[PDB]
Amino acid sequence: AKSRTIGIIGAPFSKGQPRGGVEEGPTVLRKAGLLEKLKEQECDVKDYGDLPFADIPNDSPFQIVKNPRSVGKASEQLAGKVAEVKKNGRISLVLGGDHSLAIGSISGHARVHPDLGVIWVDAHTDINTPLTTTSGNLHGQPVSFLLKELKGKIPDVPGFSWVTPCISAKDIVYIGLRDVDPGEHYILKTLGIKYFSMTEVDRLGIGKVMEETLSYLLGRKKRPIHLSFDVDGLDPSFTPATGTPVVGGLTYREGLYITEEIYKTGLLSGLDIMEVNPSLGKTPEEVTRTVNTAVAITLACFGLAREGNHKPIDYLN
Amino acid sequence: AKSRTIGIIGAPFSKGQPRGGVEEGPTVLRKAGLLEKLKEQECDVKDYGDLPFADIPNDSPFQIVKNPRSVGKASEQLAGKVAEVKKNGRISLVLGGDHSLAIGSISGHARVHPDLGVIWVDAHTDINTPLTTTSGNLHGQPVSFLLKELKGKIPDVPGFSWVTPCISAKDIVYIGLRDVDPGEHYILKTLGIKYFSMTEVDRLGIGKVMEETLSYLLGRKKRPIHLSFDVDGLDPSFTPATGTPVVGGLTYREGLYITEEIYKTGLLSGLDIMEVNPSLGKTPEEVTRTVNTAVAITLACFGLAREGNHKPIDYLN
Amino acid sequence: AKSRTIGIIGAPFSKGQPRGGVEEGPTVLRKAGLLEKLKEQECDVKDYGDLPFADIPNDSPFQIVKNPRSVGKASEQLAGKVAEVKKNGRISLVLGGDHSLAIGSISGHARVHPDLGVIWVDAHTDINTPLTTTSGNLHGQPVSFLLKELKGKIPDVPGFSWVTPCISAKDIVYIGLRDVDPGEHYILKTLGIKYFSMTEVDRLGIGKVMEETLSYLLGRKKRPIHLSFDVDGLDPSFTPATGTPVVGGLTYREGLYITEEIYKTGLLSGLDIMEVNPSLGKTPEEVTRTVNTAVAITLACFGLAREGNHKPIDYLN
Ligand SMILES: CC(C)[C@H](N)C(=O)N[C@H]1CN[C@H](C(=O)O)[C@@H]1CCC[B-](O)(O)O
Ligand SMILES: CC(C)[C@H](N)C(=O)N[C@H]1CN[C@H](C(=O)O)[C@@H]1CCC[B-](O)(O)O
Ligand SMILES: CC(C)[C@H](N)C(=O)N[C@H]1CN[C@H](C(=O)O)[C@@H]1CCC[B-](O)(O)O
Ligand SMILES: [Mn+2]
Ligand SMILES: [Mn+2]
Ligand SMILES: [Mn+2]
Ligand SMILES: [Mn+2]
Ligand SMILES: [Mn+2]
Ligand SMILES: [Mn+2]
Repeated sequence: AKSRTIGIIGAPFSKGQPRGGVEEGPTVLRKAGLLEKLKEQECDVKDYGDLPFADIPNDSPFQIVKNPRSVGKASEQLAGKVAEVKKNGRISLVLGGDHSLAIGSISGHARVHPDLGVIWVDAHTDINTPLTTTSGNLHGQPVSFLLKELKGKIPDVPGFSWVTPCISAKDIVYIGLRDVDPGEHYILKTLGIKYFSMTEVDRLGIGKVMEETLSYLLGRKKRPIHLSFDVDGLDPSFTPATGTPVVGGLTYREGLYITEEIYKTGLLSGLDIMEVNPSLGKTPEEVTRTVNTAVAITLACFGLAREGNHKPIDYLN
Repeated sequence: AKSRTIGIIGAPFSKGQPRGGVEEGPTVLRKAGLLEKLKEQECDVKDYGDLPFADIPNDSPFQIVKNPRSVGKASEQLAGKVAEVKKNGRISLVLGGDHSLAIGSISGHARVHPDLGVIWVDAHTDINTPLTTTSGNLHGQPVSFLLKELKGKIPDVPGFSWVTPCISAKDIVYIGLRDVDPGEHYILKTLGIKYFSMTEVDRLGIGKVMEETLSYLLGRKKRPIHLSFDVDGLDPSFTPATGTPVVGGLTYREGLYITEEIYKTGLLSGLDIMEVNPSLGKTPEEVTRTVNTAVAITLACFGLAREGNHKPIDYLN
Repeated sequence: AKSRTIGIIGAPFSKGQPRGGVEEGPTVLRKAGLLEKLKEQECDVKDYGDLPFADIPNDSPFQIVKNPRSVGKASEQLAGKVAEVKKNGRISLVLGGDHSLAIGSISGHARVHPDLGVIWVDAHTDINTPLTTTSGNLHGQPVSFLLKELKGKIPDVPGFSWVTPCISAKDIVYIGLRDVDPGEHYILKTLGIKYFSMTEVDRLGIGKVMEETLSYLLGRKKRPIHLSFDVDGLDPSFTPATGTPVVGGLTYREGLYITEEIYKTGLLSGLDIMEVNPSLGKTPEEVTRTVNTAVAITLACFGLAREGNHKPIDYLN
């Protein structure tokens, strides 16, 4: 089935943030047996390999923005590979890597499927501009590089001249927000972006959260879905090996319920598993708890259900 | 008082699964002060003691099925004992022991109350037939031998000639499911059994789940309730000392909610507190934590309310 | 803004309970920088200092009730200070210290706003009378002294002659109950007090709980809200450094949600952050976790939101 036809793309990229380790994410995600687990799940899996991200020397900053040419080049590379995978009729599966790679993942996917809607699972909005940022870390800026309404609010940053915003403020729903900067909050409310912060999840329950997300995005017509999943969207008790953890997050059950309901539409076309840093777990156990949760989240996207699954045969015969 | 009249049966049996220790379940639950705690709770308790399950040497496998004569005879003796407690006008309380004992518990309970309904709290369906099973472990097969619709699918297993299925597929509700075999999922779906996996609990909340379960079983007519509670039904962060643990389980509150709501019906008639294994704790605290959650679930079954309880006396005078 | 205009009162008092260390609650909340964090949240903050409690010699018990003159004078002192804060148009924020201080907190607030409505977030009802108590601890008795309907059921207790019951049994809503003494449960039933125990929280979800809480208190017209927050209302996984912890409490998320909802009304006029004991944490991290949780609870009451916040300026210019 098309909802089970996958194309793996590794992205060993870390320069979108200061913490070293997130680049090892795809290697650690593969050592868990991801291809194998999906193969047994009736999935047509193809490994497109790990992208060759060349070391760019003398990458001087753009104002407060760090490693611009490196982040722009990586996403540009990913945009071509994601675009190739989509023309091959496969669901793109990006294994990050920092959340800056989403500029490339969504842009590549939008070239083949421009009518796509985004579900951004994160504790963060990642909507800072090279002008609103306080840190200068580009992994907290990808949404601003992708929005059409934010054209002219983004300057000529070195390495991102290839960029052309491919989504409108209406084509994106946030889930799990609990750490939004003032600049980001001003962008969120003025653009009238649809979001479900932790407050909304507590009020409604993940069931109604999903009901409204899928209705708002897929109501009028059936359209491709791109799920960009920051592991920090879930509570640190489930994913501690991550760069920017925030308490009071989405539970393991909620994360599985989000990814189950998205499979159940059969409209998933793109997937991002981002911010898994194996060098940041306090114990080796906290590391495997993050990797196992990330694996479990991905499997649910492609059909693995808690009620169970079976093949189309008579088990009683 | 009918809902607070109890007959305790210790069922120290382990041969339905491969790990030693579960037979100590009746010991550790008693040492916790369960009996005394039930009497403090205005309960009329009788302890029928522990069943002696005389050694069955010469108990070779039936295909891949391990210890069939031992599992068969322990359930048969438990069936006689449960029926006896039921004649004496008491709610039967089986302290296990592995979940294969449920064949005895439900058969014995049904011998006296053939109109009973089953609420099965577990991560697993335990509905593999001796032919769909890959493990050969009988603790994952109790429901198959009890379901009337599966007659002609259960072969002639030594030790089980006494079994006559007593529950129709329409008379059972599963709660807590998250690890179901392909063969089991096919059975579940083809026979149209009412279930609420972890997906449904996430979707509706435990509030609607219990309202639906009690309306589903008692809507047509008020009948006796048999609750078979597997401790692995609750999350291993609450019940870690258990042989088959699965992450993303029922919370402490959710578990007390299910039992508090079953209590209020006033119709509880049979109770099974299965799979506590005090030798499967990684630390001594994990053991106490398991036994304590088990005892707290039990006390809610017989009247303990979180809002409080009071005697019909004037506390102000 | 009126809802971000605060009067800080420290109450370093522990004689309402037997466990030493709760008097250091004002010290640790201040050290965690609560006042500095409030001013960064656009709050008008005046510091009224930490109340000096004169050590009373020959404090003979009244029956089983320990230190009545000490508890009685400390509430008498706080009642004065709160009235003073209320008179100068500020929201009184009391940093405790044991929960007996709510006698003085609420009495003081009702002297200036006699139409106040009380939300009591706690694992306990604290409604024991000096005669229904078996512990003799006054931190488990403040609601009995404040309720009008119990006048005649409270005898002449030394240190409390200045007390005049100021609220009706219908002017209070409990959230989080799971540990209620029989006499307290009796009073709860006979006086028809509105409550959401953990049972109602599990049944309805914190959304419906907050809808019904504000609707019940504010339905007829806007009235001022007094929130009495005992850290033990939350689960000991989030607030361990406390005197009377109980399993199955409100989550970190549900706590934030209650407070975010109260702030949104713009009617918070009285607040008590109670029962933090920095000497009761097993590790130094248990102490910081409690304190950080208490800090976050106080921040939500004065505007801090999980969807984000911002100054009324243009961030894109
Ligand atoms: C908790 C604080 C100290 C921390 N700086 C933190 O989380 N902050 C977030 C929110 N805005 C920051 C930025 O713009 O640099 C951070 C972005 C995170 C990017 B993401 O892909 O991991 O979602
Ligand atoms: C997760 C996998 C590895 C594990 N073997 C596991 O839990 N599997 C379940 C599902 N079916 C298996 C069987 O037939 O043996 C197991 C039975 C569990 C029985 B019960 O009474 O404890 O519910
Ligand atoms: C769990 C049991 C053993 C324990 N004695 C416990 O918590 N019990 C509660 C209920 N009534 C007791 C009393 O009257 O002393 C306790 C009051 C707690 C006051 B509070 O401010 O912290 O809410
Ligand atoms: Mn992100
Ligand atoms: Mn994030
Ligand atoms: Mn079981
Ligand atoms: Mn089980
Ligand atoms: Mn309390
Ligand atoms: Mn209290």
